Amino acid sequence: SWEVGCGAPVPLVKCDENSPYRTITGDCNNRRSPALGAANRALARWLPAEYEDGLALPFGWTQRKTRNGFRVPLAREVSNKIVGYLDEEGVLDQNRSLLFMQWGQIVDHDLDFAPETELGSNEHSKTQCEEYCIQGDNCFPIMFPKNDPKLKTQGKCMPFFRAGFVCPTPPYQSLAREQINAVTSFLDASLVYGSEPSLASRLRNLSSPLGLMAVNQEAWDHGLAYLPFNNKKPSPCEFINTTARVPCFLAGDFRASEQILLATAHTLLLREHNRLARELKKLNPHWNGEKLYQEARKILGAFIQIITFRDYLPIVLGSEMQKWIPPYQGYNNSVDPRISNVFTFAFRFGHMEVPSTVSRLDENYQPWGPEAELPLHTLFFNTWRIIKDGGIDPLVRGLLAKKSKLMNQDKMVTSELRNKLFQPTHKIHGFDLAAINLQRCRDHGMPGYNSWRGFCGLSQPKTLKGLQTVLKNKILAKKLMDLYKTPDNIDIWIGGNAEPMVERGRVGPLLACLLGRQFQQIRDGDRFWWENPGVFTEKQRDSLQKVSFSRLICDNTHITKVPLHAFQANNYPHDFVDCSTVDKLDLSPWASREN
Ligand code: HEM
Ligand SMILES: *[C@@H]1O[C@H](CO)[C@@H](O[C@@H]2O[C@H](CO)[C@@H](O[C@@H]3O[C@H](CO)[C@@H](O)[C@H](O)[C@@H]3O)[C@H](O)[C@H]2NC(C)=O)[C@H](O)[C@H]1NC(C)=O
Ligand SMILES: *[C@@H]1O[C@H](CO)[C@@H](O[C@@H]2O[C@H](CO)[C@@H](O[C@H]3O[C@H](CO)[C@@H](O)[C@H](O)[C@@H]3O)[C@H](O)[C@H]2NC(C)=O)[C@H](O)[C@H]1NC(C)=O
Ligand SMILES: *[C@@H]1O[C@H](CO)[C@@H](O[C@@H]2O[C@H](CO)[C@@H](O[C@H]3O[C@H](CO)[C@@H](O)[C@H](O)[C@@H]3O)[C@H](O)[C@H]2NC(C)=O)[C@H](O)[C@H]1NC(C)=O
Ligand SMILES: *[C@@H]1O[C@H](CO)[C@@H](O[C@H]2O[C@H](CO)[C@@H](O)[C@H](O)[C@H]2NC(C)=O)[C@H](O)[C@H]1NC(C)=O
Ligand SMILES: [Ca+2]
Repeated sequence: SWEVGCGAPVPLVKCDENSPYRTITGDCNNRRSPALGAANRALARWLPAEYEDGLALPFGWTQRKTRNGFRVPLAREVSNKIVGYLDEEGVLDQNRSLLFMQWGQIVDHDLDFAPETELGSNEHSKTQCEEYCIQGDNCFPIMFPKNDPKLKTQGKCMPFFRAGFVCPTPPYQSLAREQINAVTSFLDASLVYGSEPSLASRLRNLSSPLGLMAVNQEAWDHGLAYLPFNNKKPSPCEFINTTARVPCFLAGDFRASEQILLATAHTLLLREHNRLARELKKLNPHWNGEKLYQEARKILGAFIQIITFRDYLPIVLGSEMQKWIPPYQGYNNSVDPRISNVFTFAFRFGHMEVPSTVSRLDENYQPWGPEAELPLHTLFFNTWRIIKDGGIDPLVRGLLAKKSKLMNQDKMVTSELRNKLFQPTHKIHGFDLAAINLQRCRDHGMPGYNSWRGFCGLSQPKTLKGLQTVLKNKILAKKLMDLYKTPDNIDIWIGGNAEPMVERGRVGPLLACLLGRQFQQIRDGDRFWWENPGVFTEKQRDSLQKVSFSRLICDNTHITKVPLHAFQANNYPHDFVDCSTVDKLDLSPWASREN
């Protein structure tokens, strides 16, 4: 007897239904189906979940339970044998700036977050999990395979805690397990403003009727603002350097300080808000704080949607853009906003675009200081390098002048992420993002590689030879078969990323399809999509079609030399122009007048 729906977390909201602005939680976007796309609800399922016991257990959880007749290789084993590489020479992307990779994480953070199980309120089950590699309940450690170097130095496994699921955080069983999406599915700047009420209201500066976002009161960037500091027992950022004592930042999204270039882009967007809110007071001295806040917030979301859809997607996707994301024909309330569960893994193609180093550049876009270039892995949860070493201006230049890493079937994920990842409660710079991606692929009950090739109307290889043909790599196909034994068993993250990139894109056909369908949905299914008639006026959409990431930098930094097209590889000074040459955002259409 099928069910209409599940009822634990949700004190329900009324909906204004006259309302102009999006809610903070995403609720009320779809009038006939309120909760669609709202934070803290189940990630949507495009295909039924596939677990080892049909309900919630991990393929690979029980030694004896095979997937289609074969054991399901250890995540860290797939990582070692396939994902890793030694030589960082030549892996750079000749036609994608480092911003390409960065916007990707930004957009991704705007769309989805599946935390680990809230059941962690003064327990040792985390330390027991950590210490003796005892699998049980939500502790699902990543076991090291034999001959794994980390055995000589780290122990027998790597922490890992299953994702939050719906209708509790403790006991459940009776139907298939569904993981939670803690942020709104809409492209709406929830990473800047937040997805709950605590949080939004508290990022805000309410002492002054100007609708500013609260800023750091304890540090300045040559007169420019920094996000406020955070508040936890264990701040990660402090932990990585106990002498410096610099806290992580407080943003609408939780992960803001995971890495220094992500905190940088966050710092960037928070300035755009206050800049808009300030130019909005100058233009409208009567508008109160909430009106300034909400209309700045409106505009910021529109900027994110445009840079993403106009500049970003066309070059992830390439020749498949026009197959999945056609010209926008208007708000369609029949579409499902919801970020699917598989998309949260598909969008992880970004992990293969992160290079091994990050640079600080000075005004002439030459090395800044004596330790200009830094090992990626020393910048996890690193805020001190920003506050007490130059601000964001040198880092933003590197985002423009340096390049992204290029996905390469023989060099997938840099060791800075594959062996040196820092996670916020554990002590070492010794984790593996690729192994975690795979373990999480199964924690979430993802169907295999062929289930998705089928979903996308693509062939489903059954033999080495077939897979060779699809991967266009004999040796990669070989290692996969040796590891998984049937194309059927290949985890979607790695199978999806094993495919050669499409014409003029950076993902293969399978991911082009998975990503292409989702972005089409979050656009068409948004009542507040910026280009939907009503949302913005006649002259309002005209001023907005002029925004660019180059202008965002120009207005929120003291940089004055930027590329016109920030996402392609840009070389200084030839590919760089002066800020005066770049179109500004004309706020004149926001003018309401009265008597
Ligand atoms: C450090 C990390 C990064 C940079 C140095 C980084 C970068 C990205 C980019 C460039 C992405 C897409 C364009 C992207 C996507 C998603 N990530 Fe990733 N990422 C770093 C680290 C992490 C870690 C840690 C996680 C959590 C892993 C887990 O399963 O526990 C992570 C996840 C994701 C993810 C799913 C988010 C969610 O929906 O839960 C992406 C879409 N990344 N990252
Ligand atoms: C919320 O908004 C208020 C008002 O904008 C913020 O206070 C204002 O902050 C500015 C810059 O931080 C201050 O300007 C200058 O202060 C320095 C040193 O304190 C001084 O040398 C100058 O005289 C100059 O005024 C200013 O004091 C202050 N303005 C007012 C009217 O109070 C406040 O910081 C914001 N709160 C948060 C949490 O962001
Ligand atoms: C480096 O990458 C550049 C971006 O991927 C690429 O330039 C792009 O060329 C394509 C091919 O005509 C154009 O495609 C876009 O055309 C217009 C946009 O002007 C849109 O209406 C279409 O939907 C489509 O997205 C672009 O004009 C152009 N990209 C940009 C941002 O201008 C270069 O060819 C690459 N450089 C090298 C040396 O290979
Ligand atoms: C933890 O953070 C420390 C900062 O709180 C950092 O120490 C600082 O490192 C800088 C280099 O970035 C040193 O400054 C350099 O340049 C200045 C120029 O004025 C010179 O005075 C110095 O001789 C030096 O060449 C600072 O000396 C130093 N500051 C302090 C208070 O020690 C640590 O390196 C960080 N440790 C880790 C593990 O990240
Ligand atoms: C709004 O969105 C829906 C998607 O849910 C679109 O739907 C359709 O396209 C076909 C028209 O050629 C219809 O025959 C199908 O019923 C439908 N397909 C799917 C997957 O829904 C369509 O653009 C809009 N729907 C309506 C009713 O206008
Ligand atoms: Ca969102």
